[PDB]
Amino acid sequence: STCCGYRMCVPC
Repeated sequence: STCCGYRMCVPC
């Protein structure tokens, strides 16, 4: 999944 967060990966 594409992570937009560095501290926490959230699928965009």
